[PDB]
Amino acid sequence: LECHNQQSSQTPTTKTCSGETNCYKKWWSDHRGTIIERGCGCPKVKPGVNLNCCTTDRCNN
Repeated sequence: LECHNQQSSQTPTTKTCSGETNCYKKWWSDHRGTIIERGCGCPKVKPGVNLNCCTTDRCNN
């Protein structure tokens, strides 16, 4: 499984997961706007964070 792992609006990058069967994208806003974190797995998040856990290559851009 290949998942995006770049932050926010950075040029996209991916990593090849080593066991995981989800990718994730998590996002919320601060005083500057939207922050995005991306990687392998499907983590628990703090309430009020937006989360996508998806199951296909590069699904979390």
